Amino acid sequence: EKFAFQAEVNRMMKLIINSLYKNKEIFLRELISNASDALDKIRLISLTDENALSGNEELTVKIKCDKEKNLLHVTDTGVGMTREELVKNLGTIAKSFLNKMTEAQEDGQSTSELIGQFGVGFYSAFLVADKVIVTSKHNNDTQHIWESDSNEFSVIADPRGNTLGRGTTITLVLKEEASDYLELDTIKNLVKKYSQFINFPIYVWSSKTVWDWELMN
Ligand SMILES: CN(C)c1ncnc2nc[nH]c12
Repeated sequence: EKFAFQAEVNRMMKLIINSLYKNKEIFLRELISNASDALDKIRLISLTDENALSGNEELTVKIKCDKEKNLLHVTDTGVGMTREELVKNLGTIAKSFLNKMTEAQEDGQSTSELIGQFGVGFYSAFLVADKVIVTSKHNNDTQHIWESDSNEFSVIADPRGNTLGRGTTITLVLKEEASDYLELDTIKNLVKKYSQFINFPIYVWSSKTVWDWELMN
């Protein structure tokens, strides 16, 4: 159940952290960017599979804050990940760079748009999270759970059964010095800055006292 990151992924994580060390808020931009790519992925698949959305009819990205439990949730109803995809897509490299990141970093150029361009921004979550939990269900597999603290990662079958229907949930156990992102006004502002150009609706579980979703894009 326990795996070690591929060495190249260990290096990529450090390069992404050092590049976005001064602008940690970018992690939420990438999580949104990733959630869109997953939704964009299942929508293309729906053009060829009439039952690709049977597990879940909505195509949304929903965000929840839990100040009491110190958690931040980013859920998308996209294509999702199988057990094998949780291990390979997150633990190794398998798409399409390291010299370019080093060259831009060594020659002192900016790389924020470079990480979001290749879609490796998932690891920027470790800028604000002590642990990253990924719950995902793919139409061709059962719902699994992926956990990591940047030192290793594990995958287990979700004992709660099929809860998501289809999609992924990125759960971040925010650090002690990242509780600023537990407040609502800061999250809603950050979400709106990065979710305008996403072709899918973005909801945030806010309060007013009753609670409900709030559209941001
Ligand atoms: C992390 N990664 C590459 C992902 N793969 C598939 N669906 C996702 N939804 C959010 N991130 C996702």
